[PDB]
Amino acid sequence: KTVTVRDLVVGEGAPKIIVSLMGKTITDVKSEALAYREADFDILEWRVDHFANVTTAESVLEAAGAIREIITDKPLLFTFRSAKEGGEQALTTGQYIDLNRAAVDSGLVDMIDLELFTGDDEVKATVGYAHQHNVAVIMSNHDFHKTPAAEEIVQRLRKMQELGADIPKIAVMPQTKADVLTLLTATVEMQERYADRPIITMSMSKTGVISRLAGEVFGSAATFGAVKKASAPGQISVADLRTVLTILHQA
Amino acid sequence: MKTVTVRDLVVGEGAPKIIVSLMGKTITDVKSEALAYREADFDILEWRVDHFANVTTAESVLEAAGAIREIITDKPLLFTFRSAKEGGEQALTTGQYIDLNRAAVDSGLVDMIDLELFTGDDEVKATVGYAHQHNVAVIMSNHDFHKTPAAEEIVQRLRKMQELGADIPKIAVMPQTKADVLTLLTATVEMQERYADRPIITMSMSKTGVISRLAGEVFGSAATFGAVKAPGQISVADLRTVLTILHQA
Ligand code: NI
Ligand code: NI
Ligand code: NI
Ligand code: NI
Ligand code: NI
Ligand code: NI
Repeated sequence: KTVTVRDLVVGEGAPKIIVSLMGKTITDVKSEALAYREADFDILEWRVDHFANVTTAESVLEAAGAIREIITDKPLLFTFRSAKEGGEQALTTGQYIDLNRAAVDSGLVDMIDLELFTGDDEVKATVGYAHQHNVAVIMSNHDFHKTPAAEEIVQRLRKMQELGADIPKIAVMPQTKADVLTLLTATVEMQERYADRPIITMSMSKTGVISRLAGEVFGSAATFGAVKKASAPGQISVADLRTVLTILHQA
Repeated sequence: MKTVTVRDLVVGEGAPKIIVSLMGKTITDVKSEALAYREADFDILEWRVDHFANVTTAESVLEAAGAIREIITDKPLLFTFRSAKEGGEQALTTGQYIDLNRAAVDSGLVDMIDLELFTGDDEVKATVGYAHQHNVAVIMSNHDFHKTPAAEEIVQRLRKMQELGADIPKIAVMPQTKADVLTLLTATVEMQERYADRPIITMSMSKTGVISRLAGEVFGSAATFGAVKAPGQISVADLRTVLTILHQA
């Protein structure tokens, strides 16, 4: 099974490239979007935790609108990354869900990211609200200190599917080289045992960069590129990423 | 830990090095291929002597070596007779194999010879000694074209290659599952972490195994293989491009 957002088909062919916009102010968001317009990527993620007036609903709504007017032909992924999971700032559970609910309502986003450990009830209800409006859900988990056991990585991805994720997503930190292989093993076992939709997996940092290139073989449907600055350690430039993915796709 | 220098090429340092394989049945074929490989971006030229027609006729093999040398003057040359049992075109007795390799050593035209791990300990060890006496380096190899042994066994083979005096142990295996590719990488990592005191080269074959040709800098493989122009085999140019991207990440 594949996932179609805007006109992009996730789940077939080469891995798709996601890039993240980080803007403090609306002026920053518009300027970064103008700089991104021509870059070669497939999905634009707006990292809303980097945005100053996240707690002000009209500011957020305006920002999304400015992005949508500059980048008109790419699916837009709305993502508030909690400090819990390596983000720039914390919000109460209630604020977090309401922010995502407001993003769904806006009619300006194609996807929203929901963290798996947010809470089962809330996540289930927010998934429901998103689908109610044809908004897809990337469900996510990040472990910035370590790489859990392969089996644990697999059960979290399986749990995302049960919660109704259109695309499960997991990012883990390697402490050793073997940790990178653990992440790839888990991706393969997930694909073999439970996957019925695209999934996205990655090992972070310089040591896991290989994981950001082999998804076509091991099973990850997308990968994060950098336009100038990485949104998580290990991202390489968008141009180099497309070059490598194409080469491997045709290998 | 050691690096291994062949001419001006330092193996075991920085980005993995690129090896290309030249195949020719006659001296005319050899010259044609050498000419075509001349301006391509690779590091070590491996001559698959097993493709050459009458290997028991020493002078012909030697005249072909000379030709490759005259056309490709800067790159290190690796002399490789890949035996029948490991994917090679033709049979030689152990004695013939050893004599061939010593002739290549004696010629002064080659920088390195390939000796198979499974050739026979006594024979291999003396020939390793003979190559070294002549400043010729040794890549000790095992190629399994149909399956991927268990990690413990891949590691055991690599350890033995070191025990036998290889300058550079080399193993190449065929995955039947994606897991097998990860097994080869796991073996590479355990060998680096725990027993390796010299450069090692490892590779999983086919399209599924491609990561293994790209990730040598992170996981521990000192060199990789590409085409001047086969599933999972990429061009020298594309391979240099990706290795550079990974190295500068
Ligand atoms: Ni295609
Ligand atoms: Ni509505
Ligand atoms: Ni360098
Ligand atoms: Ni002598
Ligand atoms: Ni066999
Ligand atoms: Ni080989």
